[PDB]
Amino acid sequence: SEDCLGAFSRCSPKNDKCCPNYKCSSKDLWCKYKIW
Repeated sequence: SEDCLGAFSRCSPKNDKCCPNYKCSSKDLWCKYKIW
């Protein structure tokens, strides 16, 4: 059982705790969708 964060959710660059396939930018300090 886990609870991840969605998109544009509050998060930090060091403690980035957002769902997978995402990214935490320090710019806005939120979650963003990223694909490699």
